[PDB]
Amino acid sequence: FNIPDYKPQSLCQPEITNLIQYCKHWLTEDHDFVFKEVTGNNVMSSFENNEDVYMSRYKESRKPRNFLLIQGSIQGPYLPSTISSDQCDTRIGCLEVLKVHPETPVQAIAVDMAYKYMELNRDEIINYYNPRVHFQATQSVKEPGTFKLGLSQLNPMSKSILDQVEPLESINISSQIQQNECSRIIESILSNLEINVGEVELLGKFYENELSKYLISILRKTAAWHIGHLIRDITESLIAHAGLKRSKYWSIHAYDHGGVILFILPSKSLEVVGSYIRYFTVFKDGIGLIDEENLDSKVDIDGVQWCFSKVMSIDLNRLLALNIAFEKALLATATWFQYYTEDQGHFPLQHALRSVFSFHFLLCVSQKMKICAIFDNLRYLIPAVTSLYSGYELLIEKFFERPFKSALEVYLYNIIKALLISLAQNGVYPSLMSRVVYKHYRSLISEATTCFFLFEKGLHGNLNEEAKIHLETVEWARKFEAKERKYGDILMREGYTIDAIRVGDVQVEQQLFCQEVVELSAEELNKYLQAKSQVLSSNIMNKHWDKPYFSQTRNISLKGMSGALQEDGHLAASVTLIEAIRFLNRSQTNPNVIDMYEQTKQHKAQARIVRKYQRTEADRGFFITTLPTRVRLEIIEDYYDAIARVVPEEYISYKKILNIQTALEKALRWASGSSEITTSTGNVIKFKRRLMYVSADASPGDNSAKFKRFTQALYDGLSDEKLKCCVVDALRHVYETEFFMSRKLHRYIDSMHSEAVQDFLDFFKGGVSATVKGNWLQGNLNKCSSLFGAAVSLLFRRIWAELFPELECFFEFAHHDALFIYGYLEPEDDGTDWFLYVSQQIQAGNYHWHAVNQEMWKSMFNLHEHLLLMGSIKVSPKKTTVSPTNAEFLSTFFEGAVSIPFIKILLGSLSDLPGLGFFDDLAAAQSRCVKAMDLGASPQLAQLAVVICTSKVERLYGTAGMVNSPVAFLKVTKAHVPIPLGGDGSMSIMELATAGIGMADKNILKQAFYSYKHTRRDGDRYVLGLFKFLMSLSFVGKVQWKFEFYDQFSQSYLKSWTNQHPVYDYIIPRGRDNLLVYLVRKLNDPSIVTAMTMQSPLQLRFRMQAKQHMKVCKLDGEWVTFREVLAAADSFATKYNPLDLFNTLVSCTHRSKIARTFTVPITAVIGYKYASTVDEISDVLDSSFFPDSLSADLQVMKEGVYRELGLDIGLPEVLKRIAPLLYKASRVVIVEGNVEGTAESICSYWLRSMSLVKTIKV
RNA sequence: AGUAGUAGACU
Repeated sequence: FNIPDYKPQSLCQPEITNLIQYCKHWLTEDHDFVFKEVTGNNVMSSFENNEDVYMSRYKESRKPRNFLLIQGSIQGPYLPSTISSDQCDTRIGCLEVLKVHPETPVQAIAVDMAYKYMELNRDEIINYYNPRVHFQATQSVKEPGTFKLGLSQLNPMSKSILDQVEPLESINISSQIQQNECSRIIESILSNLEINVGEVELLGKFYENELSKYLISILRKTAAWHIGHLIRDITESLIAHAGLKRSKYWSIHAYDHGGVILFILPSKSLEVVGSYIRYFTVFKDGIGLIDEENLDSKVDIDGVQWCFSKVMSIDLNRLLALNIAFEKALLATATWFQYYTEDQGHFPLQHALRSVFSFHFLLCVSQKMKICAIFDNLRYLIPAVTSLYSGYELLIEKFFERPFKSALEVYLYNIIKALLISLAQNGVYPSLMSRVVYKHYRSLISEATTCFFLFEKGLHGNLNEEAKIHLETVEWARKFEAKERKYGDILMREGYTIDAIRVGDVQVEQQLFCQEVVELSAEELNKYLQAKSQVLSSNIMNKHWDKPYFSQTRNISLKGMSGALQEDGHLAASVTLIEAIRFLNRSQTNPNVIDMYEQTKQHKAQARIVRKYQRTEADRGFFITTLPTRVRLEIIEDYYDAIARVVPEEYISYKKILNIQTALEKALRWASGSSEITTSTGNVIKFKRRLMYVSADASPGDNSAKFKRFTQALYDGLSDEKLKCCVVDALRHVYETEFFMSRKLHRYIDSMHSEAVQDFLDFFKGGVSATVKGNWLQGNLNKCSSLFGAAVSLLFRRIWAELFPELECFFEFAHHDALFIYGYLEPEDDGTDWFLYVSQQIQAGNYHWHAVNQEMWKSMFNLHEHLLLMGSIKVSPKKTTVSPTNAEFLSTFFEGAVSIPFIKILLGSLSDLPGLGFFDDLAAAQSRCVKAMDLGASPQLAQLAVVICTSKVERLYGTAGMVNSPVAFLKVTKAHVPIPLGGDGSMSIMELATAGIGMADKNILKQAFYSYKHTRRDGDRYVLGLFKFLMSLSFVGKVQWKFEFYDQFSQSYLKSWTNQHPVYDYIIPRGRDNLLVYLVRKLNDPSIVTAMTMQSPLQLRFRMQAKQHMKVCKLDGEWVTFREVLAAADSFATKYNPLDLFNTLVSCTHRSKIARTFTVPITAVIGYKYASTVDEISDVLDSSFFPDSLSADLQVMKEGVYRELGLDIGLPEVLKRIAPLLYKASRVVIVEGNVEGTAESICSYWLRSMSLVKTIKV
């Protein structure tokens, strides 16, 4: 293992005095501070000046458009729908619709569908409402739930419905008339979802009786609650109809005693990409979600009025969004509840609480892109007007770069404008959705964060957001080429000098860097690295540059990689693992990272861009690169990671909130003392110490060639420079980058060149690829960039110390985002002796004391920003704030304090589950709620989320009396059923937060076993029989539910190899051939290829419609149902009769807040036992740090197992089973200010926080 | 007609 000798980077040993002289000249100049001061008049004026020049940008519209995705009403307290009530209500409703005289085509097709339903035969009405086992296809009813109407039986208007498959219009928001109208409409809706319709572990539950009273017992009565339970029914019917074989037919369902009818039209199925399900409703006008201007019509039928809504078309995303809408609104309102009680100190009153619930529900039902964009902008507008200086001018200017199509948008504009003006005018903090003033700032921003998270990800239009991601890369590449044809290639790759600045031919733009600044920044970082030479030499060795490639985890993953160039002109799209198996089938060795770089470097760095599907209003990047690109980036990030481990001010490679708040605490500690100065004559001038947080924010405009001169000048504590020159040669190869436009866009552009399309097509010069230079490629160089930023800030600190040595200032930072702290110095007294000192310095040559007389922190920021710009870093003038109190870093609101939003974690427990069974999804959903308990959510919220997500799962599978309700079959009570047999979850939060998830199963088994060992009773034998049936087919079994190189090894070969080499169940092979076999065994695993062939995560959650009755459980080599698995379970458990196998498996036994850590190699030891032949032992030795303490530590572990359990691993059956026990042995916890990192002081905090208003001692 | 958009789409 030798590194070849690459060419080093030429250097030019700079002088700090030259750049100090430049900075002195730069400070005696005219520089205006880029952030404006925040005044109420300036904010009102910005709203006026944007509002007046507004309507000339768009065309005025005549009516506000649609925003409700479904309309409906309720006669009273809703009762959910069974199959019998569906049939009777459908007959009632189609009798009522046949009395209509049709006019508008919706009425025509509703009358036709109802007529054909009332022609249905006596024996088809049976097969309409029939389970899909006894079902049998008849004349008009081919699927259960559908019928078959035909287009020869249709009124001429109905075929018009079937066949109906420059500036934008916008409501004038500058007009008080239209603002009053849209506000009146939305207040009518929101006022209508609040009417009191009327109602239809023991410690935690007694307190939860107090939360359930003050929350659920008030919100259980409202109209919004029952309408949410109704939308759930309508969406269950739509999801049923959206399958493949069903969607090609018609349907009619009815709800609420025949008060709401749902007509579903034939449509293309939702299993395929880009399809819709069209439908409409017919309903009695009354209490509901009604928007009367987007109803199709209203008729009068024997006195009562009926609303016919429009024909809606919905995608698969918004359908699941509306299916979970009740749960989302309820979870977000309970979140609001906790924040309010924490803030004010008691429970909210029922009037504001009901209005909050209704607002959340309306947002959950709209689900439009244009409202998501509004809340996206609002979370930036809120800190920009409560800060001292900020860029609110440009933010409010971007708030107006949209049309306001519907009426909910104009209503949102009004309430947002009022909130922003009232925030700038003024602690005191007005809420947005109620009439509540807050105390702390965190409550108000948390409210807007909660409203932003109610919107699903990916609401953007596909072919219009897929073109908007290529645009940024193309236009920054145009900028770079402009600079290259103006300055020449050498100044682009090498940088300018300070003499070029002051001659005046180069200016400090953004895609250009300074030679002196880069090298002197490296020199400051070097002065921090020269100290810890030992640890720095020992980190560069522990990255292992001679461990072979492909034998790391990351190089054999599931992450997507480009492949070889096709025929159409694009790249392939394989997976990391496929290209790992593809290289090894001609490599002939398993080479290491330097020898793969030496192997694959004549190829250029291809890349491709693929949407991240975020919720923010402009969707971002994510690149997919080839293998040679991934090699070079591996080399560079490994080097820079080893170096950046020992630098405290770099926060990428580095449990972030702990270190952040240590930095804040240090900085607040500096401003306790009081600096002062003695003058020439001996005047003693006293000063104060202030702080000024600059929450910075920002990167495609950034030359990647500054890193070469930064890398070559870094001290690393090595005996030579053969690795450094290889890192430089790797960086010299990521300069240029071929960029490929995706197939979707290339097709789309050909399905139609205006003006903005034609220049974009001229960039690619009539191909699919074009070269970019000096590109960052999203996060593929993050450790580099954050170390470079921290270096430049250190350079600034020393330069400020050497311009004003008299003044004992301060400085600190944090480069994830970024948070700079400036410890400036206030003259304290009112007397002019400070101004006289500034005079006495300003005549005596020191002209640069001109920028320090007044304000002064502005000059710290100006010089810091200029040095950062000389290193190509541009601080954003739009989303930066400046205030002497609050701060925001990497999505956490700091105030000195800490506050995580955590609502993302809850709203992810309802949406998106892995789809791997009942047990698997139950565990994932409950693990989300424990994780949200970690981050701020009090025991009762995580309890409510546990209850809700568990109920969602048991209804999504049917194990509740339903299709798979196991208590119909089994002789054990629901308490005693194991989990993976659809049993009761045995669910709590105060146990899952402390123990694990699979403890309760242990309990069930344990109970029977212990009862058995004392009584030999009968149902306990049955519990053991169920557990044995689980083990035949987690610390028990689980029921199983429902690619180029995928069979180079027949399955018997993989089984025989799995027996011959059972050490590899812990350890990745280092040789080639065991690796090729170990990797095909990783393919043929069908959990893995399940995770590859079902990549869009909506499809699997939606195919939980089919996965009910369908043959979806493995049993005896047969896909069967779920009911026959329970049949087989009861059979075996009543025919079972036996202990010590069971014994070896049972014998594993209001203040402000801060952030602590809760805590209750190894795999190489557990491999050392199964080490048998010489190759396997050499693999175990490579896999281990100190490879000769190993045979000691195993013995140390051995008796340790006998220490507290009572087992021997010198029996082979024991050690295969309790390997998870010894994997399992730091979840960060946002806990109050009087908590210590020991787990027994966090567990007391959780118990003390069971009551939100009353005190608890323990 | 719905989703979407100041980039021509889909049912």
